[PDB]
Amino acid sequence: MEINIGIGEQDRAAIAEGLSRLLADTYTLYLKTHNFHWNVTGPMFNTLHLMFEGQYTELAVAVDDIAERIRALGFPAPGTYAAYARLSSIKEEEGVPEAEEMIRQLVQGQEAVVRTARSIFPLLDKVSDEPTADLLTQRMQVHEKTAWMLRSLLA
Amino acid sequence: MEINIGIGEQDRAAIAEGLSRLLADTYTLYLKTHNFHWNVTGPMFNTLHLMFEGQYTELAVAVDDIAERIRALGFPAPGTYAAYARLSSIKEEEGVPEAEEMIRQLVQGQEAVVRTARSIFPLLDKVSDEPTADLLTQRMQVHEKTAWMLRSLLAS
Amino acid sequence: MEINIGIGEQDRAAIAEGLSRLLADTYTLYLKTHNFHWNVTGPMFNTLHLMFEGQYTELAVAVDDIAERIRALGFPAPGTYAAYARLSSIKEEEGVPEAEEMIRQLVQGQEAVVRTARSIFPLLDKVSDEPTADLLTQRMQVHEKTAWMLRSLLAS
Amino acid sequence: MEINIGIGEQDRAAIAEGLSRLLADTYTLYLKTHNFHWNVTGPMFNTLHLMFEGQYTELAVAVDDIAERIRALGFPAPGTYAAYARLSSIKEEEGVPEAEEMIRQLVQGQEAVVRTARSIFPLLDKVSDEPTADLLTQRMQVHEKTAWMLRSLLAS
Amino acid sequence: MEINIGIGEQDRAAIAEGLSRLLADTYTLYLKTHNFHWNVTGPMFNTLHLMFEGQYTELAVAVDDIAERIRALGFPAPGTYAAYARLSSIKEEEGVPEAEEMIRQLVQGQEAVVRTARSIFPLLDKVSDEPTADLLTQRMQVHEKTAWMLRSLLAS
Amino acid sequence: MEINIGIGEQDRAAIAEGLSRLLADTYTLYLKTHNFHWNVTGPMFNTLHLMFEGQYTELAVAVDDIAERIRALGFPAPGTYAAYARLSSIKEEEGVPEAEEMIRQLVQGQEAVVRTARSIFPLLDKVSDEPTADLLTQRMQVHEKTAWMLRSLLA
Amino acid sequence: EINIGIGEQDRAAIAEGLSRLLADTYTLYLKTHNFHWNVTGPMFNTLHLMFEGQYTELAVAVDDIAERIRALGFPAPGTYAAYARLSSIKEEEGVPEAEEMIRQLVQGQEAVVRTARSIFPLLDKVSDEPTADLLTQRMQVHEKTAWMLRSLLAS
Amino acid sequence: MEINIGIGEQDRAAIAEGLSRLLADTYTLYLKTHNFHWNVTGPMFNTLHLMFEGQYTELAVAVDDIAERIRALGFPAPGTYAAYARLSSIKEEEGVPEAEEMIRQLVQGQEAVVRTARSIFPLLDKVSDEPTADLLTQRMQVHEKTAWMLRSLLAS
Amino acid sequence: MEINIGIGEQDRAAIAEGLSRLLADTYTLYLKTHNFHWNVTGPMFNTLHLMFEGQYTELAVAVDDIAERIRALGFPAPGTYAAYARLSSIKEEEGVPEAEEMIRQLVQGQEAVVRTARSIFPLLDKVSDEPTADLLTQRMQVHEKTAWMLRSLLA
Amino acid sequence: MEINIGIGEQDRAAIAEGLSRLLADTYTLYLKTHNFHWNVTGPMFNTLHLMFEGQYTELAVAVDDIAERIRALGFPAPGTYAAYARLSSIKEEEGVPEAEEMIRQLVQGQEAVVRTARSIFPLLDKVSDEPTADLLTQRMQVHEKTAWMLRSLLAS
Amino acid sequence: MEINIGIGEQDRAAIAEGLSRLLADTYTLYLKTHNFHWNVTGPMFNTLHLMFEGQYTELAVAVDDIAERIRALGFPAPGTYAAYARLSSIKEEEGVPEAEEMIRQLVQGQEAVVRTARSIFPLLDKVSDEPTADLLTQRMQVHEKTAWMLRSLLA
Amino acid sequence: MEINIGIGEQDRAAIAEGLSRLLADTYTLYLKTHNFHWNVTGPMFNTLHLMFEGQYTELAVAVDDIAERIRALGFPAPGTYAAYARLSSIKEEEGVPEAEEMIRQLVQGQEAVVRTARSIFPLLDKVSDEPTADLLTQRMQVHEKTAWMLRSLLA
Ligand SMILES: [Cl-]
Ligand SMILES: [Cl-]
Ligand SMILES: [Cl-]
Ligand SMILES: [Cl-]
Ligand SMILES: [Cl-]
Ligand SMILES: [Cl-]
Ligand SMILES: [Cl-]
Ligand SMILES: [Cl-]
Ligand SMILES: [Cl-]
Ligand SMILES: [Cl-]
Ligand SMILES: [Cl-]
Ligand SMILES: [Cl-]
Ligand SMILES: [Cl-]
Ligand SMILES: [Cl-]
Ligand SMILES: [Cl-]
Ligand SMILES: [Cl-]
Ligand SMILES: [Cl-]
Ligand SMILES: [Cl-]
Ligand SMILES: [Cl-]
Ligand SMILES: [Cl-]
Ligand SMILES: [Cl-]
Ligand SMILES: [Cl-]
Ligand SMILES: [Cl-]
Ligand SMILES: [Cl-]
Ligand code: NA
Ligand code: NA
Ligand code: NA
Ligand code: NA
Ligand code: NA
Ligand code: NA
Ligand code: NA
Ligand code: NA
Ligand code: NA
Ligand code: NA
Ligand code: NA
Ligand code: NA
Repeated sequence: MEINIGIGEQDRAAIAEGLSRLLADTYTLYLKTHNFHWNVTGPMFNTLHLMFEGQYTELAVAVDDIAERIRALGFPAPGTYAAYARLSSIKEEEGVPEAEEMIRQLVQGQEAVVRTARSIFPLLDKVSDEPTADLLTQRMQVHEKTAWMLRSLLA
Repeated sequence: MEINIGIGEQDRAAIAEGLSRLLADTYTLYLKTHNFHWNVTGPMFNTLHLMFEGQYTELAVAVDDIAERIRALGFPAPGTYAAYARLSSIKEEEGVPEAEEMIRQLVQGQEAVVRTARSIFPLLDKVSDEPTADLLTQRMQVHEKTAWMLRSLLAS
Repeated sequence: MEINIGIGEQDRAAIAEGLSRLLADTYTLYLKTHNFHWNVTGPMFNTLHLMFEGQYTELAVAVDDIAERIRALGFPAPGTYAAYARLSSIKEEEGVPEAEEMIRQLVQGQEAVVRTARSIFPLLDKVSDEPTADLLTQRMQVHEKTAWMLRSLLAS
Repeated sequence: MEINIGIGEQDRAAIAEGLSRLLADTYTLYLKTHNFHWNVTGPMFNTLHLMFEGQYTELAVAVDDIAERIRALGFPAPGTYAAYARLSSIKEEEGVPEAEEMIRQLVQGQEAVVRTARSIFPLLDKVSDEPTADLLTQRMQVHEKTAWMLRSLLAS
Repeated sequence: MEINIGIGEQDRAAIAEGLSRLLADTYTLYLKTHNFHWNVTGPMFNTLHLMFEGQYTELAVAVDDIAERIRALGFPAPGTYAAYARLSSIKEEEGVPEAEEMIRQLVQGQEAVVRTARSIFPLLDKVSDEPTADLLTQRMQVHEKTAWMLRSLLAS
Repeated sequence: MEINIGIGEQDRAAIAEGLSRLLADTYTLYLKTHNFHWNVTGPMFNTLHLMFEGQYTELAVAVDDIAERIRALGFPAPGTYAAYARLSSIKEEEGVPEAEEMIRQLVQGQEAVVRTARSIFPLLDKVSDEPTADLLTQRMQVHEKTAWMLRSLLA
Repeated sequence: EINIGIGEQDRAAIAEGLSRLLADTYTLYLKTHNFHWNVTGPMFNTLHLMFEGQYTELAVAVDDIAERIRALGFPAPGTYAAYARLSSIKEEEGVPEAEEMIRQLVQGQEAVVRTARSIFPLLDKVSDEPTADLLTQRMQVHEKTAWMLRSLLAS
Repeated sequence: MEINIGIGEQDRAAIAEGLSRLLADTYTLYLKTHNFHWNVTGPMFNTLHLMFEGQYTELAVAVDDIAERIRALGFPAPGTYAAYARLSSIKEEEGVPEAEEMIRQLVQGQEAVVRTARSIFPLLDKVSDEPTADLLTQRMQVHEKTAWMLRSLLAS
Repeated sequence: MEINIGIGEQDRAAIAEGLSRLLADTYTLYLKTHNFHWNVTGPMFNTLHLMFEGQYTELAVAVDDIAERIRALGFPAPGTYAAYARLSSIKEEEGVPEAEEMIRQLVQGQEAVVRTARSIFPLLDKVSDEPTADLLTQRMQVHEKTAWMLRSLLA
Repeated sequence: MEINIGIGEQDRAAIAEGLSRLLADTYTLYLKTHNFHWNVTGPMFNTLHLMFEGQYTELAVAVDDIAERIRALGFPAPGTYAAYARLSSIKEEEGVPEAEEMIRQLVQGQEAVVRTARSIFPLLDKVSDEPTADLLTQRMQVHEKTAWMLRSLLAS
Repeated sequence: MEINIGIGEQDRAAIAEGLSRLLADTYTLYLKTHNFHWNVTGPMFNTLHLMFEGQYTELAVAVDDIAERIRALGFPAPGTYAAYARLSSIKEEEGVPEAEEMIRQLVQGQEAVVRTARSIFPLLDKVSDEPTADLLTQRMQVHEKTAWMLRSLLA
Repeated sequence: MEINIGIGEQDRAAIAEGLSRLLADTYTLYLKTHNFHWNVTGPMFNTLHLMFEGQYTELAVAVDDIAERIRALGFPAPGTYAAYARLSSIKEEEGVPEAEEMIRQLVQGQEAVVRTARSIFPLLDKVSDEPTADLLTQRMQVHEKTAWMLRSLLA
């Protein structure tokens, strides 16, 4: 069936490509947060183990919300290691950092997702895509709140 | 008491007029979806009976949310067959279509509500009615998601 | 597939027609109650907004129970503005009455549905349809209880 | 202690005999539905696995309700394979039919329980056993609704 | 506001008189059960303290259902010691019986409520009061089930 | 088995007699509140129907708490119309008052239960029965709160 | 095709064993349900409740066993004729005294355990850890239930 | 650690200052509503005690949402009587007004918070802070809805 | 309608004045705890954010309980910034202390409320106001428990 | 930090010593009740297994409440077999008594805890420790209720 | 601190290596299942969208359970695209297959995880690591149940 | 009534003896963990007060499960201070250690329970007691996970 939602196909394609980067960054942050949840040690173990659990649980919902918007626009949602590695701007961490460096990297990760979200708003400038704008806004809100909670631990 | 929310009376009346159309389209889609929930048959009965139930349950809440926004603007919320027949832009189905045609009509219905919402946005941008703009945005999100799920069923 | 539930097709058709009137009245009362929920004002706002919400929430379940009995008898459940306007005996209200008149109209609405339910029992005279009789009975119970609560508000 | 509930002992015995047949048929349909839940295959697996689960869960409660009514009347509730094989009127399926034949058999099973309940009503009318009549009415309501949902799957 | 539910005033008064007897019986059995819950002793303490709690909790709801039906018919619901002592057919117990005698009295109490309910049906048939008949039927179901559970405790 | 809880039998009997009056008053107020819940009419119907429901639901628990304290002291809990009518100081209402008179009577009923509870403390002053004193105090707290809510409606 | 490391002949033999376990469990389920309805005497309330807990558990157990048969690629039996043929539970067509009901339910638990024990040799030279775990869980439940039941028969 | 969220420090500080105003107005409305909840009397006591409770419960959560956005921007959230008395535009009520005047003051309070929120959008437009704009919009929605419910109570 | 709860009007006014001070101290501590919840930083952020949330949630219930007792006694409950600043003995904190100083101040706050509660018991000496005494006792219990939890962090 | 709760250190130490005896008695009764829950047999198994579970579940909460009051007073809470064996006045039971003797011992245990609690009030007379007095009162209330339920099982 | 759980360090390292492969396969199947959930179309959309959601939700918990057993053994849990792509034996799908091919690939994926689990059991039997053996048993149970449900759709 | 669950009386007695040691160790760890929950202080108070609460709550359930398995085998479950002191291999702490020493003792306590469990498997293999072996395996899983979380705090 045709897709008749007030956005041309070329614009929908461009928006889906932007949201694909957002999905890749969100998913990459999801796994890094999960990773640090398992692997953190030291006197902050209990508090960070729990904090990182709350974060990755939220990000698992977020990846669905972003993927579903891509589908609503009429495009497949990427979902493989190869696709996400190509699309993601998150810095990979292959070892086990000290707890304070884990915190720092997760702050940087929140800010990287915000930066990707901000990069999509220009694609919406000439277009009427209020739902996508709202999704970007909700993601920025969560990541900016999470950045505050994380960087507070480093004070 | 006067209404002092940063939107003048003429503009609030115009927003209420638009939301009355959105309310009527949402209600018409609600009743059509409820109808199809009762009346669908064929091998997809269990999946569509359930899917249409989720949809009309969500739409019943949306009807309340739209009507309450009209009230917050200072105007009566329409709520009769006669009013909704005039205000709506969705054709009702008077018979019992095959399941695939029911699906197609509900795709078109989602898009008709999005189209009505789209007709109201320029007014909201002009007068800066941020809460109504957010309401319309949420409706567009829901309807565009539901259109994806429905049309997916028609793919080969 | 054949329907073999101890009621012949001609009787099932007649009972389904009667229940179609009950469905239309119940749905029309549902929307009127929803309408008054949004639109009531005055010192009784909070209590009537809440009371009417309880009522239309219940009526939304009731319309399913009625429509599903029609389907069990082997007939399509009506569900459009045109079909309900034709079948309904509820008096339409296109304006915004005072709170006390909203209450009076909803009492009349309860009693109108009861009258419609009572009108169906003769169709069951010569047939064995205990489930339909029970459905009518349950609706009469709910509407008679609601009528007491509503009219109590109009006493001194 | 004496049982003084307005029905004499011989009539209570007769009602308990009838309910024993209804219990056996309900239990036979319960086990058949549970069987088909485990064993159904094909593209309708997910939806029929779930649909049949809802049905056998409901029937498990019904068997308790029927057995407890026999106890209230002063008689033991039958509860063995031998008793249910004798008292039932539903043929069990010993193999694994295709999904559409499973559905067809469950339609016929609902109608079989209705037919057994129908066989008991003249006695209940004669001795005015209101609680048992209401129990049979609820069972007919459930089975007739379930028959609609099942046979709908066999339509085009 | 008038009551127009298909039953004339003198007939509604007659139904309310019957239900006032049923309410008084039910409330008196409620307090007796509550009393025995507090006061039972012996090796059956835990089981009877719990069983009686379940019963009086249910009866507290039932007294509401009965009182509300009286109100729906247009009459005040009795609710004093003097009114219930006058209307009730339950035997008063001013002491603390042995556990087995408490059980026996509670069996008789269930049957007293059933007997009152059974006396009301002919009037309901005459004037076609279907909701009240269903109320009576549901109470008979609960009380006849409870009588079975209670008297079972007295067997060998 | 003997009762050895630090209170002699004659004192326990006297305390149980006082609590029997409290139980009778509480139960009589319970039924009056239930009665007015069914029978109230007028423009306050919805609010008073609900308010009175909350009150009699609470009173149903209270009668259990009082009866169980009587049992813990080693005495039977009264539980019949004749016993409560004999013991109760609540004024009986055989008709259907107007809503404002229902409210007034329920205020008086709360205050009557408080008066009965207060009448028991002198007995405890001699004996040291801390759990009974606490029960009386809880009942006074509830009834004094409820009296405020009720009389506010009449302001 | 089914490639879970077992091979169809062993899957068939294990499924036959689990078919006996299913029949015994289902037959005990119905017998427990029967005794729940039909028990009388001073133990009525406690046995009515105890037997309800047991048959509620067994209703879940029959699903767990049937699903394992399906995972092994065989149909789950489910008729009176099939269960009469497969089951080793002693049938009871009357209404025993409460103490004899308890005794028969003890014997029923032990019969299910005996059937479960008979299946473990079918898992020699097979890698079927999930079936072994299922048998183990059923033995745990029935051995616990047997203790609770036989405790009622002690002096 | 640096804050790199696409908004420079000077603009974050200015937005946080605006949100500090909103927090103070929300908290002052919270305390006023809580106060009126305790102190309201008259025949509307039950309805207003409950309505004001729902409002202050909601506002207790709202102050968290606003305070947390201030923290996300990198600034401390004000939280003392001195700070809120200074920052707020809402005149507190030091006495116990009649119920109608409590309602009127709470309507005015909703509109004062809305006015404060509307005062912040100009800053956000120039700098692009979408999350803060969404927070403002959500608060405006709640307060405009609440203003409708409150002022409805004052109608004739 | 008159208030007849066994306490004369002059005594009720005196008790209500005492409770007004308790309300003001409890509310001031409520807002200080809420403040520190938002504003705390450092490695204890997660645990103190949560701990302070539990505390202010409890104090919000407590201010209702205290205010409602004032209303039950027949007097208006105070509820403005000016009324509470006038009545409160809590030391105000206009800045953002280090986490350890936040903890110390919250210990002091618990002890200040206890002090205010203790100051009211003499009024209840000549007068029998058992519900108010119980309310004071419950507040002291809660605040003394909270003080232990807080000061343990500084050990 | 200093402890400034209006009780001097020497008095807090004496109160903590009394509460340590209460904690030891409560914990010893907790384990004895848990023991009897596992080990009871006979026709009362189901009712006593359950009753003792309710009791030990409550006692597990109480040991926390008592221990936390010791900590609030500024002293360590004892928590070892040696510490409790030294402090406890409960009679130890190393075997498996008959069910009636288990009940009797648990009655004696409730009364022993009450005796210990009562022994502490003299300390609180000279001092002002209202929270500790309330804790003692709540424990006495629970143990006196439980003693009634237990000894009722031993009545004729 | 020493790890003294009855398994020597070299053996724990070898078990962790095997569990790292199992984690990688489970995570790859998790993402593939999540992918197919978003991207499936055709008349089976509703049923497969829901079924695949149930599966990936379960796998998300399983990933946690496997990773935390690795931690309990004293080794870091791998958690990056590069690590999983190196360790995983699952075939990734970079396109959008038809619904029946998605089902077939998910059947293969269940059987692939079972193969990996089966390859680890000999080490666990040699070492007597009973908790890890139970974990692998539960994974085999779930994947074998899931394989039945999936392949039933293709009959 | 006889016990016929496929294990002879002397072998059941031997299993019950092993489980009696396991029960005693689990109960001793339960009380030590409960003690440390009450008594821990210092900057880790919030995280350890909570962590130790979760642990003792879980252990309270574990003692029931172990005790009930002894009963299912036909033997009394030990349940006194004297029995547990005799049977237990955990040394109790009579004082109030620093938080880090509390953590270390609780790690050693987890490993002590595991050590007792491991000693019992040869008997269970010999007589084929599968339910007891699963119980031991579940306890080892919990204790090995808990040891990891505890010792991580010391890194
Ligand atoms: Cl995101
Ligand atoms: Cl990054
Ligand atoms: Cl919409
Ligand atoms: Cl359309
Ligand atoms: Cl009408
Ligand atoms: Cl209706
Ligand atoms: Cl049936
Ligand atoms: Cl059939
Ligand atoms: Cl009744
Ligand atoms: Cl009687
Ligand atoms: Cl009271
Ligand atoms: Cl009075
Ligand atoms: Cl089994
Ligand atoms: Cl057997
Ligand atoms: Cl204002
Ligand atoms: Cl706000
Ligand atoms: Cl306080
Ligand atoms: Cl301070
Ligand atoms: Cl205690
Ligand atoms: Cl003792
Ligand atoms: Cl896995
Ligand atoms: Cl694969
Ligand atoms: Cl353990
Ligand atoms: Cl150790
Ligand atoms: Na999804
Ligand atoms: Na609404
Ligand atoms: Na429906
Ligand atoms: Na039952
Ligand atoms: Na009621
Ligand atoms: Na009770
Ligand atoms: Na199943
Ligand atoms: Na917060
Ligand atoms: Na309040
Ligand atoms: Na604790
Ligand atoms: Na985890
Ligand atoms: Na237990």
